[PDB]
Amino acid sequence: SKIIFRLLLNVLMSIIAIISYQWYEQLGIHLTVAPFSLLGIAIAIFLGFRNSASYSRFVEARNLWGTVLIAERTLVRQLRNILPAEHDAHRRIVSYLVAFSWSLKHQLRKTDPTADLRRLLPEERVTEILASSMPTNRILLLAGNEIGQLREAGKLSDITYGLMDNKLDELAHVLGGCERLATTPVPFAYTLILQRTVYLFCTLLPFALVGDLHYMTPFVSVFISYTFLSWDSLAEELEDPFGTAANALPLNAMCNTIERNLLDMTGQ
Amino acid sequence: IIFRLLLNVLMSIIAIISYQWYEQLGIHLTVAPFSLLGIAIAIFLGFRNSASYSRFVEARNLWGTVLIAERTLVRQLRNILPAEHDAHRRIVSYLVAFSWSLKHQLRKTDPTADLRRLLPEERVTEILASSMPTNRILLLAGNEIGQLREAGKLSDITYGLMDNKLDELAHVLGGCERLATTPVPFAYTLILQRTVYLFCTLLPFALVGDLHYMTPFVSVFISYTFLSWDSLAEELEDPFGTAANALPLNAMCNTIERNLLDMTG
Amino acid sequence: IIFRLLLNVLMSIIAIISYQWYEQLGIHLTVAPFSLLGIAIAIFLGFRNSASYSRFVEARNLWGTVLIAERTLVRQLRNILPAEHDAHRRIVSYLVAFSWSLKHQLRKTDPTADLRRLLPEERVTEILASSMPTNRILLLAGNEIGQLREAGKLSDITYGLMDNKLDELAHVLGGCERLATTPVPFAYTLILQRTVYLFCTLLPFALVGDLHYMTPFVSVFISYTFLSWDSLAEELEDPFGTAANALPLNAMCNTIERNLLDMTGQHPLP
Amino acid sequence: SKIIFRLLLNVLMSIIAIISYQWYEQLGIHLTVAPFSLLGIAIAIFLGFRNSASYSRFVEARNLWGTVLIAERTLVRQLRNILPAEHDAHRRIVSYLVAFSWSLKHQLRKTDPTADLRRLLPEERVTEILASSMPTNRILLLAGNEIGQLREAGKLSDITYGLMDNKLDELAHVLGGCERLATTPVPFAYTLILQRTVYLFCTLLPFALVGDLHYMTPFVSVFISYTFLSWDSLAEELEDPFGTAANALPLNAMCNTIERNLLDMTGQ
Amino acid sequence: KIIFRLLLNVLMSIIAIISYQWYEQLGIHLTVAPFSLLGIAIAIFLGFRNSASYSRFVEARNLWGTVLIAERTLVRQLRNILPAEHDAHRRIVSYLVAFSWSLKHQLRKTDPTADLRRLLPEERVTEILASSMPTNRILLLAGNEIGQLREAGKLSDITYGLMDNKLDELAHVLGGCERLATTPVPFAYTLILQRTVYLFCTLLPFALVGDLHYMTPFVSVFISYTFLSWDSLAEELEDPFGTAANALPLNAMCNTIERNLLDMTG
Ligand SMILES: [Zn+2]
Ligand SMILES: [Zn+2]
Ligand SMILES: [Zn+2]
Ligand SMILES: [Zn+2]
Ligand SMILES: [Zn+2]
Ligand SMILES: [Zn+2]
Ligand SMILES: [Zn+2]
Ligand SMILES: [Zn+2]
Ligand SMILES: [Zn+2]
Repeated sequence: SKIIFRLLLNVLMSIIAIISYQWYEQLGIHLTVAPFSLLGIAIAIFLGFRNSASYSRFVEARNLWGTVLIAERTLVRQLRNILPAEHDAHRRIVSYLVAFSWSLKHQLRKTDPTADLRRLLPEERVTEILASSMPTNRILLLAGNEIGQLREAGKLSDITYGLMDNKLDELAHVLGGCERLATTPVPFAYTLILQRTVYLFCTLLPFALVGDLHYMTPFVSVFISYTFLSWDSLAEELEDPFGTAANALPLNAMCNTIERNLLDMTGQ
Repeated sequence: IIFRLLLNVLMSIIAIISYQWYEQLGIHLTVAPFSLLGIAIAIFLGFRNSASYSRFVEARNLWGTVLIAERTLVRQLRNILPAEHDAHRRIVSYLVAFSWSLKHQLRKTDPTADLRRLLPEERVTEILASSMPTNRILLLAGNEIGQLREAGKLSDITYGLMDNKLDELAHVLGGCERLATTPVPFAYTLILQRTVYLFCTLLPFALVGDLHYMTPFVSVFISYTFLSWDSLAEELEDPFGTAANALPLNAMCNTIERNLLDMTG
Repeated sequence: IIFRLLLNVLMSIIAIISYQWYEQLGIHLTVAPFSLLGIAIAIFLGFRNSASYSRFVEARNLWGTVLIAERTLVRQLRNILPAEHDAHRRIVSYLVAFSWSLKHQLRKTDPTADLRRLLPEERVTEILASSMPTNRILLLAGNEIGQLREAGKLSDITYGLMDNKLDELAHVLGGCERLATTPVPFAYTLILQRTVYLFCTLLPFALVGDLHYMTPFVSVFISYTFLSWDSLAEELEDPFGTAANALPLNAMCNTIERNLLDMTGQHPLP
Repeated sequence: SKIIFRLLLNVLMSIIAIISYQWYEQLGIHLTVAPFSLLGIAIAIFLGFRNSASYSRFVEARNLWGTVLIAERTLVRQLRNILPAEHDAHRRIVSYLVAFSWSLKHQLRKTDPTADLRRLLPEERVTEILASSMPTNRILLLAGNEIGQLREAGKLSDITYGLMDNKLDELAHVLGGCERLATTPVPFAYTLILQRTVYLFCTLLPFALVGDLHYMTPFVSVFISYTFLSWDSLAEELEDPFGTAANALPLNAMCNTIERNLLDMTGQ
Repeated sequence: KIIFRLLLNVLMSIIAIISYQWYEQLGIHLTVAPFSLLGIAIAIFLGFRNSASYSRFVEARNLWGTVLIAERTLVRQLRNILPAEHDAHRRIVSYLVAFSWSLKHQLRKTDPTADLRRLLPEERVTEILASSMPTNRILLLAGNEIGQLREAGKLSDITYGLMDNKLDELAHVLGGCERLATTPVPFAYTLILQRTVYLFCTLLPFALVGDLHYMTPFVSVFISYTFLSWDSLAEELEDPFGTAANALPLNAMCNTIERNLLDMTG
């Protein structure tokens, strides 16, 4: 990664620090570790408070997608527990439930849900989902019609309707939550203040080290840079929880984890 | 944007051109007390920086709940009362006015323009004549829900479902007004911001013996770190304000209007 | 409060004048042990300040819920029973009296005058004849909701909607009583106040070795930083007091009163 | 208490450090303070993260006993608004709610609740309570029958039963929480490491302080030891809030405030 | 203290003594200032890691505590609404106990076959085990048992709705217990911190032999053992559903759950 390919830049700066210092006493400039000890601790504190604030954003993103699996489990569970014979209406409500997660992933992955929506639904309902400015929310609205048309039919009482209605709210905070994380990210004034302070601290660190470390400088400076640049790279992976990176959320595999449950909850 | 930190560069350079009075007026300023003082300050600045971010998160979570609540509320009307679009455009218009009137209550601005756009003048005067306009709007939306209670159009259960989502909006109002009135006492932030700069200006006075001519480079680089982690924390304690890293409340109310209006049909 | 640092400059002034003799018993004082000691204090002073702030937030969070619960409860009355405006003015007074007695319960004041202002004396005398007066108000307001259920005006469902709004008010009482009756760091705060005062006074004795006569200039600045972070750290753990304390419940207790009265129509123009 | 001994033992090691200071400079060992700042700060960092772990557990312990206070209030209040005349059932559910608080306090103090059960309940029901595994859970089950025997007879609707039922679950989440705070203690595999890292640092610090401060080490070493030894000893009572510590929860007084409240809602 | 690598920290300390004197050449020197700053920088990051992992341990305990509480209240509501239908009692309890055990086997990745055959008929064990997420098949079967009491007219939908809210408390745990064991913090950080902690502990004695020649092995381990310990706790708290009996005793909680529901009948 860019961390590792720029961890090399301080090694030459350390040897540059070694090969310099010969005109230092003429100019009259000296660089010790005491100001960088103060500065380094101040940076490591701010990097730590920035990392734990980022970790919660990773946890909050993780909890919202975990609730989807919980809500749809119980919703299909309640449909097979209150209306066990309406297995014709089971697979319709399920199909909307499957479309929401995929449309959620494609809405958070900024891709095209057209291909995945036609797989589960007749084309009539796919464009109806695509006709609104928020297709996922149209699915929640569409899921209500399959639940709502059963209310006036006398199959579910108004309480049994409200109890299943209370399971779309758990689903509704997820869409409203995942949409909220990607539009209000951690204020960029944060990562830029740390990467501007970490990189500039890492480059000027060997200039403070060879006055006390002499030739052992490149070994120590890189080990301190590696610690900061790795601790900083953690903040860069927590900011993309819905992306395609090598170490992100496997949302394609998580939509798969949700689909195999509901389909085994009805038929196969 | 900066606190003219260049003045510490002059304060660092002043120590250099004064350093000629080093042993004559008998001054020693070492790094250990300023390291102790500086580490203690960066420790105290770290706990405040995360604390302001938390106030920022609570405001965004409340505004996200607003988008979710009105999302679900307009949805519940479309599943139980599929034909009652005469009451939709009234309940929706009240819900949209709630968001705009809330933002103007937190910005201490005038909500007159946005209310006349969505509601009739006769009821706009009804809203503006009260000491709590948002709760009066939420109260007005309840009348449109209450007039739907009637006797048999919505069951006794079904009213409670919409009542259980108007209170979700009310816990937002009680919080957002609480965040805009419950901050750190404006005498404890003041003692903290003035302590950082006093460490910031006297830091080069102690760094000359160590960093002779390299003093302004480190003094500014430590100034930049301390003055930034403190000045950004001053942007997050008022997420309803006009700061850079503030909540762009204009665009969230705009996103809610485009949501409900796309739900009308 | 302020002269503690003037005592600290004097400790430096004494430290300056009591160090030319600093050889009686062979003794030297360095800054490194006080850096470790000071950094450990800044770690512990930082963790103690965060605990006080949290109880301050819960005091605002619980008192913020007071505004919401009484709003939602009174608003619920104007959407289901808009014509029974006679029962509005009774529940409101209880909700207004609940907040006032809630403020009066935690400040250890006499709620008689504000209860005589808002309630008839028969309910004032019975409430003041109880030790837990606030819990009686929600119970008295609960009968107002129960009598509307027993008469046929509120269904078994709709009663439960308003009962869940008196419970939000009931969870407020038990929490505000919990923060004000068990401020747990009881008597153990002086782990820092006795250490900071002792650290700040012995600091110039360790600083006058490096900073000779310039010691008070730094000595007050490090003492000012620790003792100000300390006086702030114990101002927030009592979010119901006077002086600089940032909770002014009277303006919040009045605002809930003026809100429900403005939600019921108490400013008519003839 | 057991930190004044370590402080008295820490003063004695400093006097040994002075009278041995002349012995170990020939032995061929030298001791500076610089590792002890890193080690002490590393310990001072760990004492801060552990104190936050104990303090959070104490607040949760206090909140559960506040929740018992609130839930039984609402349950007694909900009973006085739906069945206000059923005072034959008032003193029965109140006694169950009161016995619940006491039996829980005896369950966390690991004593025998028989004595307070004969005071509040009929003796035959004391035999029934003691014949179960969890005595507290048997009490709330008894409170449910008094609500349950009122529903099937026609006095409580299916809805109004749930309104009071939703307040016994609030009491049940307390029992499992109070059970979790006790049955699942904070991970104490480090408390012994904190006994071993702090005292060995506190005792060996004056051996490193006698290098710079000659006679002033016992004055300084205690000020560093007392500050270190205080922050750890405070963490030892806050992680055990159901015991008989000086900061512990005075559970005796909480049951009294709960009983005197519920008794004040029943005409006394 | 099972760290055999803490003894490995001692060996370079004597090497540091025999080398400090043998290789001052070419200017390379190791002083204490960079490793003190670096050590504090690590101790800051190790503290933020333990509390983040510690919360993962706490969240794991609450999920199993909610399982204990949820099954309690569900049984409480049934003996207060249907005290006479004890023929149906012996069925639901077995599912909740089978759910409790099957959840522990799902997080421990062990075999629940015997645990289900003790409680359920072979035909229903074949139905549960011949499917994905057997715990959810148990809760779905437990839901079927509640639906038949509404369809029987024995439970109103209101009292049914009172009980339905308790299958979600168990389902939010299952979906929650699935979350803690499947997506922890990325491993690419576990090793870079294990490579940063162990490499810092081994390179410390080369930096300690300044004026600390003979006292080096005593301090290096006391700092390394202290560092190697505070990191090792975060490695047990990050996997609270793992093999470590000192992490979570699911056997002691699943049995404690069994002892309660079985104690309402004997
Ligand atoms: Zn089916
Ligand atoms: Zn419409
Ligand atoms: Zn509310
Ligand atoms: Zn009215
Ligand atoms: Zn409650
Ligand atoms: Zn009574
Ligand atoms: Zn529960
Ligand atoms: Zn039975
Ligand atoms: Zn749920």
